Amino acid sequence: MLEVVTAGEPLVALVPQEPGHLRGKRLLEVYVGGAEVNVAVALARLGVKVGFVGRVGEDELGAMVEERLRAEGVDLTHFRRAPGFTGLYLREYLPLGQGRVFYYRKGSAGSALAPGAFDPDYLEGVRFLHLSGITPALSPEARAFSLWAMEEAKRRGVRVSLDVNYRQTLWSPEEARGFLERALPGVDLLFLSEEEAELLFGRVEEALRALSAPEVVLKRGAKGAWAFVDGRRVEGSAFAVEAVDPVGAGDAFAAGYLAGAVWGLPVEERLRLANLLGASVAASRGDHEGAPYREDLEVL
Amino acid sequence: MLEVVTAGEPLVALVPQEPGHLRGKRLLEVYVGGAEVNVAVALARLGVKVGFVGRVGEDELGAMVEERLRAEGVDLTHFRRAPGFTGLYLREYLPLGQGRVFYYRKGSAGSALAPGAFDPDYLEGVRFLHLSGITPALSPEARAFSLWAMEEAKRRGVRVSLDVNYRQTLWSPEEARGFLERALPGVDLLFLSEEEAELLFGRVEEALRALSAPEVVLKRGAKGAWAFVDGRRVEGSAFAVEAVDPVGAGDAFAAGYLAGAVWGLPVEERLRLANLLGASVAASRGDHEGAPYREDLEVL
Amino acid sequence: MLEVVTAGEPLVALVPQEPGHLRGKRLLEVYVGGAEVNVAVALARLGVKVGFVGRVGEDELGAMVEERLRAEGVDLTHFRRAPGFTGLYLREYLPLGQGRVFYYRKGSAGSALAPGAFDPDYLEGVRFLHLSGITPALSPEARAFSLWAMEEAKRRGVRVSLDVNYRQTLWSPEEARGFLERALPGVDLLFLSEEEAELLFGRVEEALRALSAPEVVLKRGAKGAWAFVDGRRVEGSAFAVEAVDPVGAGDAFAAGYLAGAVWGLPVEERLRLANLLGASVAASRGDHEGAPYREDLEVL
Amino acid sequence: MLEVVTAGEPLVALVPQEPGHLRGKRLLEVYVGGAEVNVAVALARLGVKVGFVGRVGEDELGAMVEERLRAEGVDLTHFRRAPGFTGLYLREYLPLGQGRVFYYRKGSAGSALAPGAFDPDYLEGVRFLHLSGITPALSPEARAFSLWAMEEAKRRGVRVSLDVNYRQTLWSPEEARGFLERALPGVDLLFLSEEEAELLFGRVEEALRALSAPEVVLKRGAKGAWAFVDGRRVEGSAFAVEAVDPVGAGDAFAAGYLAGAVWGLPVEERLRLANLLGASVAASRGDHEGAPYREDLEVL
Amino acid sequence: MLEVVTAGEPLVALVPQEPGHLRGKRLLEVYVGGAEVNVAVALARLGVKVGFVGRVGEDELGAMVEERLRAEGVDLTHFRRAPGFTGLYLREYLPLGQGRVFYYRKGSAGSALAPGAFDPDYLEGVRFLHLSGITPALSPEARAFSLWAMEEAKRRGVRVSLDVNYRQTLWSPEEARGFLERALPGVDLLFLSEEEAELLFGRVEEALRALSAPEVVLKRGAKGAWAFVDGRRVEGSAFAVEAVDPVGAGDAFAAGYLAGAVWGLPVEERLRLANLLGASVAASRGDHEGAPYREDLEVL
Amino acid sequence: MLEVVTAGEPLVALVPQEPGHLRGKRLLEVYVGGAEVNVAVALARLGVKVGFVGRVGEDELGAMVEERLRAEGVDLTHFRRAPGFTGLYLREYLPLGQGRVFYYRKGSAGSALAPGAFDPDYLEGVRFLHLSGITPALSPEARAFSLWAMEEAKRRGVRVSLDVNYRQTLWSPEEARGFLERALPGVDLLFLSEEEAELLFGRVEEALRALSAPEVVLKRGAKGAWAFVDGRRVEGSAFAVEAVDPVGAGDAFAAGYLAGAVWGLPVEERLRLANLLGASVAASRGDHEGAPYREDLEVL
Ligand SMILES: Nc1ncnc2c1ncn2[C@@H]1O[C@H](COP(=O)(O)OP(=O)(O)OP(=O)(O)O)[C@@H](O)[C@H]1O
Ligand SMILES: Nc1ncnc2c1ncn2[C@@H]1O[C@H](COP(=O)(O)OP(=O)(O)OP(=O)(O)O)[C@@H](O)[C@H]1O
Ligand SMILES: Nc1ncnc2c1ncn2[C@@H]1O[C@H](COP(=O)(O)OP(=O)(O)OP(=O)(O)O)[C@@H](O)[C@H]1O
Ligand SMILES: Nc1ncnc2c1ncn2[C@@H]1O[C@H](COP(=O)(O)OP(=O)(O)OP(=O)(O)O)[C@@H](O)[C@H]1O
Ligand SMILES: Nc1ncnc2c1ncn2[C@@H]1O[C@H](COP(=O)(O)OP(=O)(O)OP(=O)(O)O)[C@@H](O)[C@H]1O
Ligand SMILES: Nc1ncnc2c1ncn2[C@@H]1O[C@H](COP(=O)(O)OP(=O)(O)OP(=O)(O)O)[C@@H](O)[C@H]1O
Repeated sequence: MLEVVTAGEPLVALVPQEPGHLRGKRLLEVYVGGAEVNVAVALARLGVKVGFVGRVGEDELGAMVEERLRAEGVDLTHFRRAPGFTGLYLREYLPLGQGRVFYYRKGSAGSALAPGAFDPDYLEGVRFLHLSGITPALSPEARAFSLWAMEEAKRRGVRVSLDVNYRQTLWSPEEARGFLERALPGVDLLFLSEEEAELLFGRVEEALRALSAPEVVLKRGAKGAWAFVDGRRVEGSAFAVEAVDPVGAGDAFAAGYLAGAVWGLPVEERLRLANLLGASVAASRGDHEGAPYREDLEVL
Repeated sequence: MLEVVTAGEPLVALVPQEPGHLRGKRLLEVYVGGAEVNVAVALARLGVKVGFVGRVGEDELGAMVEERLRAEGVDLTHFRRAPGFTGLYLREYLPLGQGRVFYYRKGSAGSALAPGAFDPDYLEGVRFLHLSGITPALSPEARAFSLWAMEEAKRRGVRVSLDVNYRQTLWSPEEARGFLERALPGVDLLFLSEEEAELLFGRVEEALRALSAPEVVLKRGAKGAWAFVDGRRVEGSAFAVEAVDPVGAGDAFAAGYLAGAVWGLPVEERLRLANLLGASVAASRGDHEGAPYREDLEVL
Repeated sequence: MLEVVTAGEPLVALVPQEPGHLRGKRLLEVYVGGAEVNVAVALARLGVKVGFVGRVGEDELGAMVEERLRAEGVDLTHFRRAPGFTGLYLREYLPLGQGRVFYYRKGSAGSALAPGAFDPDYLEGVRFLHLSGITPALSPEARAFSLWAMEEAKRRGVRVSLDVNYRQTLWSPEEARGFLERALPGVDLLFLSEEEAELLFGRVEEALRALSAPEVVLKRGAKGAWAFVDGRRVEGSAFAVEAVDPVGAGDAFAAGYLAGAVWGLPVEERLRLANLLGASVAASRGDHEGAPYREDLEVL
Repeated sequence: MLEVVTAGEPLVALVPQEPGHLRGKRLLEVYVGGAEVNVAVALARLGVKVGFVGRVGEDELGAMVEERLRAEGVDLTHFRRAPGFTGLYLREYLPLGQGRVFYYRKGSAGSALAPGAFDPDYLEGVRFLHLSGITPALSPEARAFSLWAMEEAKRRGVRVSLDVNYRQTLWSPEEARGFLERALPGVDLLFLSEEEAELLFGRVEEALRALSAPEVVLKRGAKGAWAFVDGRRVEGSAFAVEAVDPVGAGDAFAAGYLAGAVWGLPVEERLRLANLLGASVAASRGDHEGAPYREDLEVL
Repeated sequence: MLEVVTAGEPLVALVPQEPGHLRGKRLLEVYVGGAEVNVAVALARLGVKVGFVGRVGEDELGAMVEERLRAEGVDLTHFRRAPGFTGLYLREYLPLGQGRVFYYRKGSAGSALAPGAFDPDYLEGVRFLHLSGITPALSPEARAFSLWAMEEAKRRGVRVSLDVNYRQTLWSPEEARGFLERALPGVDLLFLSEEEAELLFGRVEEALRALSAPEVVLKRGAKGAWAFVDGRRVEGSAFAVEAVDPVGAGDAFAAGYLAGAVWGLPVEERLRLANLLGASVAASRGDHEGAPYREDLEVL
Repeated sequence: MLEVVTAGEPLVALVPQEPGHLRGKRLLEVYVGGAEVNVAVALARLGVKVGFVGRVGEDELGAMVEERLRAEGVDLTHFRRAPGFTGLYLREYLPLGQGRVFYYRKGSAGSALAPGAFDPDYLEGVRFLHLSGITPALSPEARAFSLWAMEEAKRRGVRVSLDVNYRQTLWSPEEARGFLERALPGVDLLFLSEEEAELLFGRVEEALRALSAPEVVLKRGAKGAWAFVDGRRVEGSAFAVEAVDPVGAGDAFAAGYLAGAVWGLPVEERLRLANLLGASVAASRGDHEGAPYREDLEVL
């Protein structure tokens, strides 16, 4: 019996070995990415029973994705390689921090996801259902799917977890607010970053009042992150580390909190766990390569 | 005063360090490809005054392409980085030789090429105009452009050189025949491989009769290649070498022939030069990394 | 419902990037090996329902093995990480071909295998049971297990497949003959190489007469391999390829044969399939990295 | 005439290129390790005349060890490749610091060392004899050897230097105390870490009183280290550096102090030198790759 | 119309992948260096129209240099591969910071530069002419050239920019002062480091009074750098970064200031820009690999 | 008691990882070369007591050379690091086989060698003295030294072994003939390749008549090599292998012959041994990395 179920579009990340403009690189590292994918693996590595819903192309990259998910022990009952191609993107980290990403995923097999992409009875007995704001922003079908998904979850007593994850590349602030404004009602746990709230509601303050969900978690980068549960405002501090490749850390952060929730842990321990995973991934290259295993926590 | 002018869509090649299925690779080599791009560089390296017409995206890969073309001394008077993205592809070489290519170029800035993409007075005094069958196969605009291009060349007394380079991925044998049957009249030099003729005209025989251009060159892989000039059938033998990454060899072959023609060399020396370039690139990784320089010929 | 079930000791292979004495290497490639492990994966890749029986240590290498087997879709119902360590070895390929292997497996968790290591009802409805002569050579428990295993298979109507795979390191020619002379009766399909037969029965002739099993397959290296079925002697030719890392090729060969048998294919096609897998793995580094997938055969 | 003589079991270290669980690595760095080996080379690099006593297997790894020791200018008068194998181990550094090591050395040629392993007249005129608590913990023979070694040294007026180096993997705290309690009398210089004293005598305090040797040096990690000589308690501060691969730093620390002693340097300069070497090795990968040369000190 | 013109000897830098004595490295990174070369590329990357005057050998390294300069968009109107060889050097970074460089450039094609090495009309309309104290120190011809160069610049209303860049390897402090004492009159902008002034004029104070040029810039390492313009003493602070490979940072620093000057920017913004480029190159390996592009500033 | 003594200039070889023009490489492999250095190591590896006479610079590369020679067990009684620099060179292997070497050795510490560079009583009881035609070609001092060296050997009853090893880069065919015509009298064993004899005496025939030494060995590349001893003409065949990096093979060949001679082996076995070493080094990268050890012969 699964505890958590996530869904979205898997992606392959192409990253240079060191900082510097892409144009000057001659070799690239291949990684398996995708917001929800990162969360899926992070959870699995911690022993949480998780399944991943999505599609990939019938190509080598799609296969690559499938192996990783399978190798990591993720439930792929409703995951499969379908006609089409698997999306990819190229990251670029500059000497002084400023990065830039180039996508090649439009019209991918994974961006198809529409209402009914999987059997609802899958969400039976499931603790949480996790989705990212990236999914609905991909297409009209994806947006519909997302809404549909969290509706069948609520109907089955499945808490809905959402990570805003606003992408300026996918949709405009209004389109994003338009969605949130519509989806918010079915959300139980909301993950939001400072910049996002700022970029969508002017200031972190308003955002919190507008997006008032049962449990909101405001990621403050290294400044830790706040947990707004029962009117209470718990604070959590990030782990002092040297940010290597900050990509995928927010997803890892989410996974740490969910695991904590799944295990019915105090808000203090849920935040602690979340910041731990976010730091590990942040201090490692790849999309989710730094994600720790249960055995690591046990030892720490 | 340019001698040769080529045009088409530039591409970035992602190739693994060694043979094996893509899905198992963790690092990939970045190369600048594109049929006519390979030809452009190969000719420049030999000291031939050549210009390249085309567009790339306003991204890092498009920039990368720009530098290589500029570094190699290709005239980019009508080349530029325009809005959009630069197409790329992923090659895969299997243990026993069978390869497989994955494209990510649909809707790229380079696939735009339409009639008038450049100033015709550019072709003034130019010896040859080189185009590949890949260009017209990309889009209705590109096909129109190609036709337009060789029309403005002919009217400027510029010989038209064409390398069939049939791609099953771009169009069907009939669509290809349909094009050739239409373009053939304006072609002065035609490059064709044995498989292509067989895949489009049943047998190498018919193809040669149907596609009877002033000068046809049939590439026979390692079996050399035949030159059909003045009813005469000159034969040329390939250089004994160990095929490393056969990609881009045909383009390199064409470039060697053209240089020979540009230099008014006998058919014997044109074929010799062509097979030399084809062998060099074949015996090296990347799309055109093996192309030799003038100084190499001088010494050899 | 499984079709094939194999068992033995999994191993991790440490191989240098290129030829040369080990003592001069500064970096080594990590691979998951083990005769029956190679066979298991090769079959899974071809779509054959296969399960793997064995143990590994509760360490990181044992975990690594577990993921690969799981990622590849092998049934690990009776496979698990138990106390102890996972065995490993170091290969060394010299400039002129002569290699040398260094083991670090004595007393490993995988060398434990004894009678009853798994539930016999696992072999219910299974087509074949595959074992290598390496297993019984490890310890008195392993030898007993092997005998026990093929006994429970025969009583379940499960054909027994064996690959002599004689290791001078594990036991003497007499000890090996002693085993075969004892096990032979329960064997249905026997895999044997020319050197082995010669090293154990003087000449390939005698060996074939002494080891007369229902179906014997004599691997002749590149000289193909002969299939002795119904008194008939079918011949098969190997695929012309450049041997990169010949390790694991024999295991891959067996897997190709079994798949052919499982699919009820003519001896012609069984040998064809077997030589195909052997060539692929031979032409690639690692213990079973070159094994092809079903989709590759379909296309070829 | 040698100044310092050390002895023990040499080891080969297999380390990943970056942090992360071993199970996910595909390439490993090969290094020559072994506590006493690290000290031997560190000393040699500083111009100190040092000899190394020990055995390795008659394999490629044993050979590798021999080259390094020879290349580094260590006296191998009583070092040799003997029948058997050379031990090795695999390190693993996790994203957030927690590491884990896996050994493959039980029954190695190096763990044989017993009383009389070398000619005592070797220690004639020698300044110090260095041994680690790892040696005696290997086997009953090794423990006997160790005791025997420091006895023949004392008899020849050779100061005995000992680095507790307690390994929970080799023996229990009591077995360790049992040894120390017996060996202590012949020790002249004792190296001990905070954790060790804590793990063996409850608190750093007791340990110091129980293990009261002429000169004790308490390594405090980055907190420097204290030198307890003539009732005096000199303090030394560590060099601000980014710990890369902390392995082998304690050995390097010891070597720096010994060199200082060998050169009859003030306790302030002995500590300074020791912390210097510990920092260098700490800030570099491998077991002793960071060890500085005399020319480096000269310049600093 | 060019804005800035620099000249000197190009060099190829051979650097190890990590810290440690050269003697122990088995692989080296190849980079294109040369003070003035670093400045040339840095400027070009920022969109400044710059030309480079110099020679390289008719070898592969000389060719390598030419490609980079061309690829980077530097004007090579008076740059060319001439008979002779291209100089190179080998860097070595030690664990605790202390480095050491080994040169192989004496008698190189680039060290030839003498009066009239290029057409003076080249400096027509040019904003600045940049030279390093390395050039004149190479040979009597180079020293003469340098003096000659800044004379034809002044005559054409071209401001002279000079980076002391004192090399103890090339000439003695007196020879250096002898030059400065003679060249100073024609200098408009002077770049000087703290150590240099100290090593040549006793204390930073004297140096500033002796070398009183219209605009002097004192590089203080990480302590930023001071700008002495109109009697005014503007201060600038360096960007907090982890010095990777500090080589080429001073050149990058100069380039940032020049660009700022070329763009007629306030002294505050000229210093800001300079410290920015110095930090980027400092935080990256190679001679000028970290140099940012205009697009980076635009974004920051 | 040494058996063989060789002398010359040591060199460091910089080689790319794969074929291709140098200008396109970003990483290079570092190797220790030098004709007589290759011979010295090859012999030491075979257990032959050999000493090496020469000098290197007081730099890191000179140190590197020193370690290898010491690590390999070569007697360096008359070898040392002296003021100056250690020479190096850059190799380049093209796709189709044609290579090209770039030197950086002129005026090196090793090119100093003059008469009396070492104590003649060193050659006491020594079997052979080996020198290459590269040594005398370096400078007038080196040529004098070489003559001097073989003179002191002859007077000590030490057979003189010489490998023409003609370098077009060092001196002209006449200068080489001039030397040989002068040195020949003191030569006992002469190593010569087909191209060399042809390039110096028109045809292999004349050369053999003119250079008639007690024992001449003509290397025929892969066509084996002929041994002209007692008027007898023994023939030897090369080992079928895939030439990787043919550099240093001739030196390795000489070493195999010498060892055979030193061991008083028949001409049949001397040639067999020689071709074996030549093949091994040919089939491996570096200057002498492929040289086998005694233990390899024993086993083979
Ligand atoms: N250096 C760091 N040290 C500790 N935790 C960090 C660090 N960097 C990021 N994190 C963790 O990651 C979470 C922040 O992630 P962030 O706000 O950057 O979203 P994101 O990572 O950019 O989203 P994505 O992963 O999709 O790119 C924080 O709340 C924090 O717990
Ligand atoms: N091993 C080889 N030795 C010598 N020449 C070769 C070799 N392989 C290819 N060539 C040269 O390349 C030309 C053949 O190229 P080919 O027929 O394979 O088209 P292609 O290379 O596949 O087209 P593309 O370069 O776009 O992939 C031949 O006519 C020949 O001159
Ligand atoms: N170069 C090759 N080309 C084609 N097939 C090959 C090649 N090398 C090996 N094989 C295949 O592998 C089988 C031979 O394997 P082999 O006799 O060498 O046992 P093995 O591979 O050494 O056993 P193991 O895999 O455990 O090391 C052959 O029968 C053949 O089909
Ligand atoms: N970051 C650091 N900076 C400076 N010195 C350090 C650093 N890390 C370790 N050291 C030096 O190493 C010595 C500490 O070593 P430590 O206590 O960690 O034993 P150890 O290194 O773990 O033993 P081993 O080398 O066998 O693993 C200290 O006393 C200190 O001088
Ligand atoms: N860690 C750093 N952070 C920020 N800026 C730095 C850093 N290191 C160097 N710089 C910049 O580089 C300039 C200093 O360079 P520096 O004084 O070291 O000359 P240099 O770099 O050694 O000369 P060269 O580049 O030829 O080796 C400073 O003024 C500063 O702006
Ligand atoms: N492929 C090969 N197979 C077997 N032996 C070879 C091979 N290549 C070279 N050799 C051996 O090397 C000797 C030939 O060396 P060669 O004539 O090429 O001089 P060289 O190697 O070029 O000199 P140097 O080593 O200084 O470059 C031959 O006589 C032969 O024994």
